[PDB]
Amino acid sequence: QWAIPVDATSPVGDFYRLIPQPAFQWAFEPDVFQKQAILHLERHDSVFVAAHTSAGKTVVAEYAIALAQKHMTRTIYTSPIKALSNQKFRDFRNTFGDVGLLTGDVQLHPEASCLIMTTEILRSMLYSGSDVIRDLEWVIFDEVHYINDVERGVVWEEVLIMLPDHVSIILLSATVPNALEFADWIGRLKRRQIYVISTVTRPVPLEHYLFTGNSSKTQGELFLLLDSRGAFHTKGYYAAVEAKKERMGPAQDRGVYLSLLASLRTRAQLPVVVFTFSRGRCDEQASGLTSLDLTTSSEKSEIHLFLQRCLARLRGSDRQLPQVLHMSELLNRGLGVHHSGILPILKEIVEMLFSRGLVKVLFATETFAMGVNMPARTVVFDSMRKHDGSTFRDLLPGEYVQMAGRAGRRGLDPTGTVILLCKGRVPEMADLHRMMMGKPSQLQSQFRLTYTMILNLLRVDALRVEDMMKRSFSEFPSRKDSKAHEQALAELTKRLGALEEPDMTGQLVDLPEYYSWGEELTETQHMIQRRIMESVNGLKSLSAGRVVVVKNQEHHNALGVILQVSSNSTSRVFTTLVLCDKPLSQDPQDRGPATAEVPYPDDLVGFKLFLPEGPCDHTVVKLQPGDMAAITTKVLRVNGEKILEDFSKRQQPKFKKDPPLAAVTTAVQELLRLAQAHPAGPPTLDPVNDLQLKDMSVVEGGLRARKLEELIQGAQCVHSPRFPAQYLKLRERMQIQKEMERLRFLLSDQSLLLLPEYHQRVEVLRTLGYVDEAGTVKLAGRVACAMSSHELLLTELMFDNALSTLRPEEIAALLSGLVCQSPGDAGDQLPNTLKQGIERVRAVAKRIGEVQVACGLNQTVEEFVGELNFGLVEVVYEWARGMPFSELAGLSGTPEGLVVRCIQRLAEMCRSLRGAARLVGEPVLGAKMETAATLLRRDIVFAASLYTQ
RNA sequence: UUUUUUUUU
Repeated sequence: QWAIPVDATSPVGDFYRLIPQPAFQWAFEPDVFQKQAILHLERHDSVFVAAHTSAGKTVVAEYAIALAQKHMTRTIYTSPIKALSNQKFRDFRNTFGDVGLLTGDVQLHPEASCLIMTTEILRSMLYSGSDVIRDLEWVIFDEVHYINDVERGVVWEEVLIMLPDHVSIILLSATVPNALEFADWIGRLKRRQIYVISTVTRPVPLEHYLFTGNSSKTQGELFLLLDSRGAFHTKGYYAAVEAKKERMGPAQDRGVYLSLLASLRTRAQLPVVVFTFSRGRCDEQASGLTSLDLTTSSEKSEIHLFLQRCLARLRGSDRQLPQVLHMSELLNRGLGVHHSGILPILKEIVEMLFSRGLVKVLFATETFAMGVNMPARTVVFDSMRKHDGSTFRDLLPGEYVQMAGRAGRRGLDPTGTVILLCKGRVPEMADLHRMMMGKPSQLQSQFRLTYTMILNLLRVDALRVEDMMKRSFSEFPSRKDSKAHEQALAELTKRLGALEEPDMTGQLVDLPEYYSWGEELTETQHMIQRRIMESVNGLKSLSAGRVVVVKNQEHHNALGVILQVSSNSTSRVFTTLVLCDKPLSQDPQDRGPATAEVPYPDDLVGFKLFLPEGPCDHTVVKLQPGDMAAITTKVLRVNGEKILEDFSKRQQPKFKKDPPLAAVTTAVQELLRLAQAHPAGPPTLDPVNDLQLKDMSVVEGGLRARKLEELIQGAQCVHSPRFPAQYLKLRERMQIQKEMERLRFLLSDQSLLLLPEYHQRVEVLRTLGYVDEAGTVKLAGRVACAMSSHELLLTELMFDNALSTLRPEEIAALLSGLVCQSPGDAGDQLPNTLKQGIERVRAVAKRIGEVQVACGLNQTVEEFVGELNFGLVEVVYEWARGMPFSELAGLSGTPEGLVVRCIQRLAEMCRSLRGAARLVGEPVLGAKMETAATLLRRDIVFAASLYTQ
């Protein structure tokens, strides 16, 4: 089975009869699904929790560590966000003993038994041994719905395969629908059974209101469009639209926010989290608001004392700059901002002052929605559309669920209200329906090949790269029933030894090739037949007065004339009068499966016109497009309406004995004479030479058919006495051979979709000097292995003598072009040396893109070289001399958070280069970069975290 | 006009 879907609610009745000494004891009672998850964690199973609220999963995520600390063993807790894995660090150090943390720069206590890591580091310490993996029991994958990401979903699937069998896995999730085809994949990729627990109905449910502006001075009206019972209320939506109708940027929005906070302050719904969707819009209304003073005296005193004790670590001028003062003023009134263009010390101050209720309004953004939990009372949105990938799209359902989920608090309020704040135009409830309710999202797999995996797998001998592709989740549906495919192959290989070898010497010489001619020609006509009904020109021909040949299990190439064409052009049902033999029977028991009709030449040229052996009766059948063998050229102007008013009238069981109508008799006699008048079927309405079409495929098909008919009309096998038996036996073996071939291909190695891209990348890799022939890593490959990003470009640049001959205060500016991810530009007040190094680096990028595009890869040289985005070179060059921050702030118009982030991101390459400069043997760039690194990190750019020390 | 991660030796 490999995946056990344990029932969420039914099984557990006795949680304390067994397990009477829980490894951890809370201050309240764990509910049913957490009881079941702990019940399965007791027996050393591997649960897959899928819950809503972040505080329901960490009861398991710390009971597993209480068990880990009880046994002296070790556990690795992995979270994707670098800032989310610090408050967890604080809570695990406060709750019990030693918990080490490892991130891009922090290495706090790398010897504990709760190392907290980002998965991109565990993927880096799986390629080597690292001697920690010998001691694990549990690996708590925290947020496992980042597989659906496009730029990091490959890490979780590179990790989940290489993990050995003895290491148990815990997968916390966010209630995705398709949990049973993923836990089954992990269950049968390893050989352990996996239990799935999924919950709904988070406590303290939430009412989704809608606030539309009116009488912005005091009046606030809230319309209910969703309730505690899931019932959609359209009445509120309608009320909103009329409310917008009677009335029919910053000065109005200020009154909108003062009306919202005026109707909110009258009640106790104070701790309100506004979600804005752009940092300029986020700080604009916070600047323009400018008078609330929502804070009393004692909380003002506590805020002031706390804020100076926390800020007084850093030096003097560094605590007096515009943002710090402005933010302190806002906090003094009780207002905060939490966007991504602010210093991390202020994101941290706002979050640590929001978890104790000393701030009342937060103009947060999605980073607060993901990186922390800290539940608040009332969440208010600000818009419906965001700008993700330059398409300025509408917000999709999965996100909304999370922010709405952090609306209710736990036992400090009855429920939680989520207020949407549509202001510009009507809410357009139609898309609100599928966004605000809807199955959250499936679980995809964004697997792709990078150079790092290829190098770190060629480096090792016992692992092959196609192994990783076969074990990949994007191959799971294909490779699901692999044991059944191989068993079918192995049990039909036995069957192959069975059939006798026939003798074709003489009259049977061309029997196999003839066989081939029979199938393909037939297939061709069907393709041509498809090219007949799919055409718009057939759609003009398809009308009353059309005779067709009908071919299905009931009618065997019986000639019919269509009475009418259905008005519904989707399901083409044709009421058509077709001649058939008068039924000389009423009992289905004499009818049985008969001999498989061998194709004779008389059967393979056109359609053998059936001549009824009995009297010429009629039927009127409701025909499909696929049941008609041919569209005949004849135009019989018969009037369908009277024939319908006669057949449908007569088809009363009581009216089966009506006298025939003249139109029916005339149609039957004319059809019968036409049946006699063509020896094997009249010519069809030619697709090209009669319908005036120009598709090449139909012309090749028609000429191939003509050549095959001429060839088939001379076969010698048709005259042999034992033609049918040997022939049918050959048919059976040929089908078995074809299905075996397809079966082996599906089990073969060419099935992998990305294999040609693997070959092309390997070839381009070997064209540079990184891998010898027959796939053995060379020295440049081993250099490019241990690199963070852009390994190829960095190692090629390092090996060449471009950078070697520059100043240490200039190499930082040269490397600043790889990291900024910001709108870029050139400079004016720059030395000459930087100004020629930029063309050299860009020329190297052009060379790399030209060797990339000259191998088979599809990435144009311009799109590859456009990743090089200089424009922080001057700022980093001035910063890495001793120049203080204020001049940097003045210099140019970019928010000082996206600059400080770039500076640590640069200090992590002038530290990931210590590993390659010490391995190639070039100790003078190492001795310049180990200076250029210690001269760049001195102050609030690299200020230590608050809840770290 | 979003967010975003890549230890040690």
